[PDB]
Amino acid sequence: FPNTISIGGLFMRNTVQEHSAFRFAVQLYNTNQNTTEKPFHLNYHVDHLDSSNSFSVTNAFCSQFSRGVYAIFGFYDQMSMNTLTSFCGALHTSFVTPSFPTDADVQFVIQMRPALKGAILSLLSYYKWEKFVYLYDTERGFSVLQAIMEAAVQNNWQVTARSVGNIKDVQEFRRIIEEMDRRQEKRYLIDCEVERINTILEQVVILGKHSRGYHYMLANLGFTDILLERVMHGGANITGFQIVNNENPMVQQFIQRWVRLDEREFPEAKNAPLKYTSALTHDAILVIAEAFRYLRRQRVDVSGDCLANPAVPWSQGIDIERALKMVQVQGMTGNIQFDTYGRRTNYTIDVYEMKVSGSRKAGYWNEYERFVPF
Amino acid sequence: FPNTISIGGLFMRNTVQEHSAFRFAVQLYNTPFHLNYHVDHLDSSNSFSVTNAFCSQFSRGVYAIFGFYDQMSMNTLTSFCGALHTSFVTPSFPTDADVQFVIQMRPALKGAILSLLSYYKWEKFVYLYDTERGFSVLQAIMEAAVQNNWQVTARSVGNIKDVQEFRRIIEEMDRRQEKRYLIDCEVERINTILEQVVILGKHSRGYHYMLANLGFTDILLERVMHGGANITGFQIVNNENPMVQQFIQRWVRLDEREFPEAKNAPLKYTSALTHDAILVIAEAFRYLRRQRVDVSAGDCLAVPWSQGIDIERALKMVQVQGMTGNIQFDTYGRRTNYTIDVYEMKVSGSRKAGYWNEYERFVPF
Ligand SMILES: *[C@@H]1O[C@H](CO)[C@@H](O)[C@H](O)[C@H]1NC(C)=O
Ligand SMILES: *[C@@H]1O[C@H](CO)[C@@H](O)[C@H](O)[C@H]1NC(C)=O
Ligand SMILES: *[C@@H]1O[C@H](CO)[C@@H](O)[C@H](O)[C@H]1NC(C)=O
Repeated sequence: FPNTISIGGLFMRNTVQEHSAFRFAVQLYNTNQNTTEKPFHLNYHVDHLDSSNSFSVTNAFCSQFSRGVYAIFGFYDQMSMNTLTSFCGALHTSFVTPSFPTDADVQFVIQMRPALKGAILSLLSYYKWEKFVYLYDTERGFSVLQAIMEAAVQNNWQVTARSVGNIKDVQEFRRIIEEMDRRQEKRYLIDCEVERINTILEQVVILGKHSRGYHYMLANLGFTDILLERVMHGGANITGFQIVNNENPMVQQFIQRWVRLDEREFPEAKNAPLKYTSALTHDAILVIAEAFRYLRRQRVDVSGDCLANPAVPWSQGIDIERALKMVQVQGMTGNIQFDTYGRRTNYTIDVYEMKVSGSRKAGYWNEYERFVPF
Repeated sequence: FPNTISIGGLFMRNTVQEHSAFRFAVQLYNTPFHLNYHVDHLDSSNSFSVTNAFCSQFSRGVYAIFGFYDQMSMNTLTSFCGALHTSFVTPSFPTDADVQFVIQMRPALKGAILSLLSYYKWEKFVYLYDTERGFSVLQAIMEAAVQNNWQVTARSVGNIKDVQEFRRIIEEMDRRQEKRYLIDCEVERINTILEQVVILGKHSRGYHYMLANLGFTDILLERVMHGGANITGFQIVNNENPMVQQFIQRWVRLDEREFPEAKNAPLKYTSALTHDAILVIAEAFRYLRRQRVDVSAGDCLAVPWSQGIDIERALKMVQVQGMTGNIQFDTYGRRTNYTIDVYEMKVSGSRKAGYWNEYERFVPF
């Protein structure tokens, strides 16, 4: 078994804090000092990529693959996801990612980020929403959208659904709200990127009269980076979701070390709160470390060109993929386990409610117990 | 400008007749550039064989790919075309979301369905659906039910695997006094439902079935029609169109060994769209030649990229009259300015009850 295990890191725009977390988590692994916990050294090579440019993506990918990385940690968005996941699959290279989990059932992709679909439906059922607005963009896939629409027609809900991902003129957000008023809409499910939730909540405020008696369910694990203070001061109900428990001892010990870090070597550590994707980035290193300690323990002998059409041995990379998907470890995002398609399984999503009465953790959700209120 | 234009053909399960229509439409065009193609068959049950199919076609160096997707292979196939700038031309269901580099031969059906629910003043009905043609119709029904305060009882039936279970759903709907059905399912599944409607008895007279599927001519609705039920269907092929008759006349005369499904089954509308795709392709490449764009190979992961923009634009710019009527596309590759014919079959008889287009909406005769 090699002394050093090298991995790739594919980063994009606006993954600066995650890149620092990736660097800090790898460092933490390397320091120590425990023979059993650190039986090899973890190296990496990092490329930045412009997802808007396909050659930029395949280029970054081939660079890594052709250095002989044992795995690639990385990000994708809607433009690059298919290229990136399809090539990892064709080349049998394990891709570990905090990005939105793929709609398709795919191989060689370890998805650090848990599905939100189950938790949202359980909560809609809990609140008994049978009439509501659903504002959505498509940056995290079509899985929530399709489940909502099917639930709506099957359950006789009245869902007014509006796509808002292509909106650039913030005025348009205003008009849509006014249009929702004509249907006496008080309840909004917002399935959008954080940045876009922020823009919508700013318009609700600028517009006025859309806080008291309103309820906004924010379908995004990035709950902590959402700016909702002004909406909350107006009387609104807000529901959100998180997978990082600030009371968790592991989250705590990570945070204490993390906020001391220098802003030049680790940008975004001191000037912004820890994004949940930075926690998922940390936990990815735990998963990788654990997978590879396992392979080492089994005396596995870990074994081309960046080309699709020419072949690829069937059993290649299978050993690593399995080792990654069989891990059960406790991280900053709780219990971490994967199913055969690399999806988080047996995970917990914490549910938060903000009301004029105050702000609190209102329960938790898991696949077996569904929503448990507290 | 090359004399020979090469295209790929990506064929699936249950596209035999379309494959024969493809080969024949190309032959007709060839018998001034010449059309070559290479076929790959595809299994969509893996996100893997899909990537493999597209990559093989891509490495041959084709100028466009004619082919099919299903709900499973759709995102991966169309995404590859968009990323590698290779135009995909297809009779498959039009994509729910706006995509680039996908020319969709098949027009949206939702406008026509809504226009007709209004014409009939349906306010309470059953909505049976599978998701094999996307969510576009389902979403438009959801929206319209809210907008007009409809009382829609909706059941998903795509996953039903025992035909007996369809009788059970129909009975439940009887307890709700349902007489009006909107069926948004594959043709095969529609045939199964109508067979269960018949077997059940007493569900013809008094009932009205609106069949949301452009494969109207493949629906077996004779027994149901003899019982007194109302049926409404939709088509995009006019069998009285000279061009359709001329194609058919030569097509039924092909030997069954080389052209399977021409003699033992009526032309599917998807086979007509397949013929129309060759029309669109031939016209697009006449444009590019006229523009003096030169179109004269590597691996998926390695200029024919730079030309893709122009090919895609030529395709989407064409206007041609085909077996499916006027053919034009918008910036997202969706049919535009198309006509849908509406057929109703009553106890009084069967007839084209009018046509629907985006501007006039439904125009009864
Ligand atoms: C907001 O929460 C309150 C407190 O439970 C609830 O009773 C009310 O119905 C909610 N508002 C809306 C619009 O649902
Ligand atoms: C899920 O995780 C819990 C807590 O980590 C663990 O004890 C249990 O083994 C897991 N359950 C299943 C069903 O895998
Ligand atoms: C069927 O057809 C006639 C129109 O000729 C119509 O009035 C009747 O209401 C329709 N039947 C049903 C069940 O809706």
